[PDB]
Amino acid sequence: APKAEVLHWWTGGGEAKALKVLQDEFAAQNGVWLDMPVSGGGGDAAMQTLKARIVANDAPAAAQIKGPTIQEYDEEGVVAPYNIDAVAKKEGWDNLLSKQVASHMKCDDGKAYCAAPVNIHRIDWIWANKKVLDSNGIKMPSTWAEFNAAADKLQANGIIPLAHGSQPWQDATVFEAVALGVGGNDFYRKAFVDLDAATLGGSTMTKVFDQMRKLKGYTDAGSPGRDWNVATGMVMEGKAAFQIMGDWAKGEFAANNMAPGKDYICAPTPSNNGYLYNVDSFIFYKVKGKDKVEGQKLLASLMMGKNFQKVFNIYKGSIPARLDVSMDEFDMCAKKSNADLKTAGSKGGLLPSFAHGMALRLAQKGAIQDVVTEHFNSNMSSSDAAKKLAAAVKASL
Ligand SMILES: OC[C@H]1O[C@@H](O)[C@H](O)[C@@H](O)[C@H]1O
Repeated sequence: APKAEVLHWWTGGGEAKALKVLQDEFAAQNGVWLDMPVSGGGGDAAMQTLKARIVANDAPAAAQIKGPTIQEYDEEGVVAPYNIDAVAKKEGWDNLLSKQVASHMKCDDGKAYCAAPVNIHRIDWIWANKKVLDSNGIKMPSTWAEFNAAADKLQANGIIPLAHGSQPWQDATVFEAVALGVGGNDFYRKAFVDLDAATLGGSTMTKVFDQMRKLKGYTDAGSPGRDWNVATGMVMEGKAAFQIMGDWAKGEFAANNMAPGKDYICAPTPSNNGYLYNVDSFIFYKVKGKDKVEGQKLLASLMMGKNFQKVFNIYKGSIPARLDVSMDEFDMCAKKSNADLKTAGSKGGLLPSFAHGMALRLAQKGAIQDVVTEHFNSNMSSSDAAKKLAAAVKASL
């Protein structure tokens, strides 16, 4: 009987509802799922539990993982042999995924698939409670200046403008979206892809921290330590106007029967045809036993299934990684995501989220998040923040 231990951080809400599609498909194929959930938004907690399980030679069969962390484990030598690469080849994953997604999924210097992608999340979203914006005569903002004007108006009317939880990854999520709009595509690429010292520490970055300082004043006293899905719930219930968060938030809206255009408004954060992508993927470790290897090969195949990725993503709030899945049954926000992905692609605006593990190894992600969260939760000047950011990145290299 095919078996797999699966380590992930999808422990409630729209996340669990989407995961259930995969768990149900696996059991239907007589697969035995050993659940290994590790609660913690953005997966930093999962990454700590995973790391300790590997260093202890107790690798799970499959683990939720992002981008360069895949290759980091590969370089450890804990992944090969690449038993799922045979699945990938037979099914022609190379013609079903974008060059960029495909490259993320490979081990052995780009030669063998060792992880399966299920989706593409987008980071650069604003979610708004529609009755709140209508009640206050506010149009969904398209610029930070429109957002700040709207936030002042809502605050003066006694409404929390921005529902947010201040945890390091969650502060970084807002930050990266802000950076893309305040600085632009090349700036974002230079800072978080190239790690250009001048760009990190310079005047455009200062302006990013200026906008972070504004956003802090729009949050509420319960923010520190708050989980992201609590913040989404605040918008859902009209206890706050806005949330700036990836489209896993749309998993919550959908799971509570709210619809874009009727109960809430989804609009990208300001950018110049930018798109910040995030691919949930599962790596398959070197594991002992033929039943576990059959588990891995079965999971890989299911995760890349055509119908699966349609259904999973409708619930999850993301769009399919698979290039040939019909977007037709998806909502307005997912279609905007798909469209903007194609549009950003051609303009050089399609960029990896760093806060969600696609741009950078965890060491570089950690270094940045820690400075961002320190600025956000203190009275640090924007200049000082940018100087500290550049230095922490530099020291992390
Ligand atoms: O925890 C909130 C989100 O964290 C992301 O990094 C992950 O890719 C999403 O699937 C969702 O789980």
